[PDB]
Amino acid sequence: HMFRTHTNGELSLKNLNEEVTLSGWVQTIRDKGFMIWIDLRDRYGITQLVFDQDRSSAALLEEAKKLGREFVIQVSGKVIERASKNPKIPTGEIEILVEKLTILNNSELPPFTIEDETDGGEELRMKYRYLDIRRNPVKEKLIFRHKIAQKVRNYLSDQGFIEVETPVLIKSTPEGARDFVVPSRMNPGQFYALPQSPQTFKQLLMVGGMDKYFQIVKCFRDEDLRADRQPEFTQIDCEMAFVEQEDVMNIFEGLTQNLLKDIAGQEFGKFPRMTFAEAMKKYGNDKPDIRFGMEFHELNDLVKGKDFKIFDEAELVVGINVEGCAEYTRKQIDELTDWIKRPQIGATGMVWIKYQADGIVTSSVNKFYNEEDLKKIAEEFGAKPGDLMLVLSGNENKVRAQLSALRMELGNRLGLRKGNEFAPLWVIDFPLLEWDEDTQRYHAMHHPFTSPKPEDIHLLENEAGKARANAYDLVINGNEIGGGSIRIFDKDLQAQMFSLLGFTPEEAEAQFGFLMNAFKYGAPPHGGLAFGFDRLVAVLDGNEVIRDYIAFPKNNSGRDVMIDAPASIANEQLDELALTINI
Amino acid sequence: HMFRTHTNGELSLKNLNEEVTLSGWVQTIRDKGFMIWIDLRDRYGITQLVFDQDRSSAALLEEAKKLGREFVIQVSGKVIERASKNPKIPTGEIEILVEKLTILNNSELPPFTIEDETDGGEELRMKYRYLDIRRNPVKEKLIFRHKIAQKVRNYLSDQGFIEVETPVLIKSTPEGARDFVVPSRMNPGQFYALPQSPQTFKQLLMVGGMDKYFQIVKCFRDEDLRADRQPEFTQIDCEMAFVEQEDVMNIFEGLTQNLLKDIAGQEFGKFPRMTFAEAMKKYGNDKPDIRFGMEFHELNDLVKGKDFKIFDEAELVVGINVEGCAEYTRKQIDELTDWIKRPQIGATGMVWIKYQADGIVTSSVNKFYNEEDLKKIAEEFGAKPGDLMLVLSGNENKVRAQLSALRMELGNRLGLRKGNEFAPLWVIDFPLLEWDEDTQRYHAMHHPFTSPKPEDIHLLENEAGKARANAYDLVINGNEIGGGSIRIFDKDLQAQMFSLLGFTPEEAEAQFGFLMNAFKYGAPPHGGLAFGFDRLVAVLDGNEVIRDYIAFPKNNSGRDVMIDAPASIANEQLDELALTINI
Repeated sequence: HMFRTHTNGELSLKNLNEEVTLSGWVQTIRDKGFMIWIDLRDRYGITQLVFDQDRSSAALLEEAKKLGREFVIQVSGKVIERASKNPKIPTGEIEILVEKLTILNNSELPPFTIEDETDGGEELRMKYRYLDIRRNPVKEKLIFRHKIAQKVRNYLSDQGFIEVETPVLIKSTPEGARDFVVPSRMNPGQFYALPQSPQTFKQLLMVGGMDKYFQIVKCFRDEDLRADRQPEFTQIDCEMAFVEQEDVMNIFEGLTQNLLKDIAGQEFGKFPRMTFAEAMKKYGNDKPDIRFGMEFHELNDLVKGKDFKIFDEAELVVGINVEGCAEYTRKQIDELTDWIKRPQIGATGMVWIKYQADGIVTSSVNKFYNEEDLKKIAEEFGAKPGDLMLVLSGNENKVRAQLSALRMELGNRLGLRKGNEFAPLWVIDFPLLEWDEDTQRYHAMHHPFTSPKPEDIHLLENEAGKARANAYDLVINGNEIGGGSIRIFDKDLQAQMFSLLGFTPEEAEAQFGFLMNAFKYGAPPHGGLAFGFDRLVAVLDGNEVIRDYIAFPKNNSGRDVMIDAPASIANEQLDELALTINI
Repeated sequence: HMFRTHTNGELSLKNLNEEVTLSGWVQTIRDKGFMIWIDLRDRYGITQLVFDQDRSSAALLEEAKKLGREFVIQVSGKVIERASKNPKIPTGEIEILVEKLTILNNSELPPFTIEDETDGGEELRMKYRYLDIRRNPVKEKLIFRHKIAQKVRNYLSDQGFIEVETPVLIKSTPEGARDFVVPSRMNPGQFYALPQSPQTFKQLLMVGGMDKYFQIVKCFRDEDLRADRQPEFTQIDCEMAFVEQEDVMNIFEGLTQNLLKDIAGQEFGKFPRMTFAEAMKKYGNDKPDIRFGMEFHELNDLVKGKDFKIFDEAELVVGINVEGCAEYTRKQIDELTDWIKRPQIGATGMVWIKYQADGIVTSSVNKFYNEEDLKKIAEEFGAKPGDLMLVLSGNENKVRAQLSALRMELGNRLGLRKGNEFAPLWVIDFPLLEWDEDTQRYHAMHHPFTSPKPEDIHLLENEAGKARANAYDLVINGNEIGGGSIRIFDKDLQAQMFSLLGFTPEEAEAQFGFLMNAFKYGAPPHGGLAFGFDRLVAVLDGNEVIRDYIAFPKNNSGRDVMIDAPASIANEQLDELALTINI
């Protein structure tokens, strides 16, 4: 039994009068008098079937009246022309005059409708995730994810990259984020860990002469699952030898351009680059969405010394110009003030300045600033009549994050963040170290093997606080897509970095000795980059929730609600592993 | 700055007189005082460097004399034409007259030679696997594995298969092969399992309408690791909807034809097919190597009834004709008799029949068989003067396995098994069930959801043991490459199969209820196939050892001797997992 001659999305008027066989799911049933119409579905599309006993038989209609939603059926019949074509679907010119029907599975009704806009809540859909996947918004995301993975692997293979599978059962490390562990039966009392990333092995592959490595690979981290955080997640992990920062960025810029061009139909030019300091100062974060304005303007010199204690005592006074919103009401302003006072944000208050359409600049602090003072502030913003400036103050890092949250929240609300617009950029020149004045300590901002920029190595002897890292982050639309760094290959530079970081030679060997010992047999210069694959696909699809790009995700407690994992195992398994559960 | 303008394998006479910069590992040093020659290596090849004393500073030559094997260096110099060309390597027309030298890493000597024929033993090489990977016999296998993976994904994607990542943290089941398990911190006393295969989820993807799914995917099994048995291993896992057995076979035959043509350079025709019964009878196994002869000939009628008790009492007398070996000496025959008497094989003895060069057939049992008796046996084999027939006897299944081992061993010894020769075939028509008298139930030989061939359904009522399965195995050169089966979608047939297998309804629900219940929402017909990827790559490369196609393998006890995993974890980790080691 051939089950089908065609898919349910490929027939058209060119197939008029052909005899065909189709199989699929009953998407919709329509009854008019004695005739029955059915939308037959598979992955490829919908084909309409018509049951008309006058042109078939009374027995066929008897069986067709038994059909329900999501029945799996097979039909044979003749392609005929519809009276009026449905222009919205590829097969909309034709319909199948059914002659034969076989019910393959008399399905129960689905617990929620199999439709783009379904009546099922999220928890019910995850319980029945295998039926959720039938729906176009989920099926299409899995297909799109597949297309990106193939494009990534073909592009990087063409560049000379070799895909290398690295082990999943590796060695557990005490420090850092929690490992998932795997008890060993053959080695009782001992464990493997699941990998946080291929970091150890990808560096060993550079020592091993592989030159250009990549892997699309699952990673595992047993951390708090907050927003869009899965215990297992997918990365594009890459490592290259004999490269400068510029080489790593150009290669992966080319890949990202390749993906964007295919997805958007537009070539993208050279990606803009910002230093860490520029991004923090202008946007209040190190992964900026540069598709819209509301850039930061610091106001200290214009506002201090005028008896407004809040601005006088703050380390930084900084604001944004919200264009066209000078007519915002008191309720709207208070709503924004309440929103930034939420503990999630932590702001203490907000100052507002209206550049009215009649040209008068007024504020919530007119007792301290006259019209000319306010006008100079509007001039600092380049604001125009009709604009609304919002001003926060506080500690430098704290208030930049608060203002950044407010900027992004306003960007969403005002419709300035569009899923079809893409602004990629690199953030570079992160500080290598961060100094604490009280304790006279440096703390590492990156992995201890991260190289200082070559031109900053001379700074390490006496001015280490001014050294930049040879590191780079790729950002799209305010989402961090990936990043990495150039690594140290000079044994003396590495020891000097460990000393600056507060490690004795013996402490450094205790935590990092395996790789350092391997490097002595001929590590080359090398650097790398890893993408968040889940996030990259979501962003390329104009989305910022990664959940539905994962076929079988977990909930916030790490549980698969569809198969009920994790769960208890048998006593004989525990015994054979030499484990007792603390009770 | 820049480490290289070119790789160490791409320069040639076309680059004559260009200034170039190269980096890599010092493969070989030849120092004759007035001139030093260095073979510089990277993944792409070797380029010869010349340090010419009379044309160089004294400092450059002094630095060249500091170089040792596997130093990482960078040089700049001029492409010049070799006086004595090396036709065997791509850069063999040229050499670099070095102007500048930088030691990037003054590597320690490797613990074994970085050469095709190395002086390192296997355990030392695995301890330093990252240095073993530098050698061409290992590097080339990893590159080859990457090439096969790419071809597989491109071929199946073009056929319409969608790659879907399935979870690694899944639910452990008490039955089946032993799971590796993962304790959950967030859900104390509960565990995940690592997947033996994507079995459950690939069926759910058919219920979910994905139609054609595949994955090159890691699998995990905590069973005895004998020879070439890794605790984690890679599969090509595939599943399709609305297919017949023939559909699944044609798709993956096409994939295999594509791979064979690309690697071996010859187009292959339709693959031969044997039933399980035919393979067992002709070759003594269900994964036969058909590239050479020595096919089995059963001899019961020709040997019984001549008062030779051993053959009289034997269930099966069967032999092979070893062409051209009639001059084997008594020591050689005794060696073969001893070899099959080893515990691995378990044979009790061996009879030989020589078709001598003078035309007389003689044997080791002339007391019972005359010249006419021996001649009838030679005719059954189609043996000719110069041939040696070897005959075993015993229980049907045990002696076929013994004779198959002898056949394969002789095939290797005689040079009949060539790595460059490929004979793929399918083995089909396996028995669906096997009867167990001890438990008074049938045993499934494949997945319990495997469907009987349609034409065998009538046998289930009374002769269930004669039913053939809708199942198929792909074999190449005596290696099982993969297999699968068509699944049941009729729940009443499924319930009948559970009864034959000895399950009460309540027991079948306890063990298979999750998929049974999911199928009620519209499982379609579906079938699948999984290949052993490690084995497929090895076989395509003419090898039968899979170890060196795995970048970082484990030893026979499941431990990675390079990083020394598994190992004990911290008491703080055990405590937060509520686990105690049984002392």
